[PDB]
Amino acid sequence: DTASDAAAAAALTAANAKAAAELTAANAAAAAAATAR
Repeated sequence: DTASDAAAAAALTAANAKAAAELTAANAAAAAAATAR
């Protein structure tokens, strides 16, 4: 169904975009911290 699939696509886009920012920031912080030792 078009409206259902457009809503599912919007939720997947939002979830993956948000997760990409969160893991990018967490990974950069953890890697910089580990490297500093």
